[PDB]
Amino acid sequence: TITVSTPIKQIFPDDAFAETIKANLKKKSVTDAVTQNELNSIDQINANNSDIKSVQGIQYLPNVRQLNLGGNKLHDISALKELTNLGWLNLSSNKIEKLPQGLFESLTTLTQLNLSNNQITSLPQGLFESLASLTQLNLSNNQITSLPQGLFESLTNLTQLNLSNNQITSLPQGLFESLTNLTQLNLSNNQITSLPQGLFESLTSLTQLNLSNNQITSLPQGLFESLTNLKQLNLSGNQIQSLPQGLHESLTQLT
Repeated sequence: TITVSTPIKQIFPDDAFAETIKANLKKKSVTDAVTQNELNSIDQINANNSDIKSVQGIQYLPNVRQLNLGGNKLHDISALKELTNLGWLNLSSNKIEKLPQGLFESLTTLTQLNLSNNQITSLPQGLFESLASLTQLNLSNNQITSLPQGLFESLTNLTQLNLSNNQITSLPQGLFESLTNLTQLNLSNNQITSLPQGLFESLTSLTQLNLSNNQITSLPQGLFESLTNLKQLNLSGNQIQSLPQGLHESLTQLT
């Protein structure tokens, strides 16, 4: 909340981001002032690949529901904390190394979160506790080595989960227990050596499961039995028992 007309440059000190606001609000210059009513007018920002280093000032935009910030240089995203109306958040390909616990506490309307291709090495347990409405979560292409059991436990509405291209070596047995609506699970290109029986027991809605390019040498009996809506199972790039090409013939071969 500003209470006097204030230059865009001084609310958003980032020159790239100030320019972003300017073009958004149909202004002539970043030195032009803006009203809070004009800041309230912003529902969406599309600023991919614009060399943004800081979104300081974004806190003054209560109505943003869509935020494309992919391919910038963001290190600190603490300013996002009170953007209560956020629906889609793309923070892919930035410089994010860690996420403060409680960052997502107030973002109860968020449905899509893309944090892919950052530098994340770990996620606080309970980071996603309040995201009841999330349908899509992309954590691919980071540096993650492990996922705490409980990390996805509140995400009962999740439909897509991409954890591919990290360095994960194992998976807690109850990790996916809550995701009864999950349709797509990408675990490919990690370092997983084995899968615990029951890991996929709750995922009766799953259509596509990608486990390709890991370190798996065998698979426990009945691992995929509960997956009655499976349409695609990719196990290539591991070293397991010989299988026929095709979903139906591979399935019946391992059953």
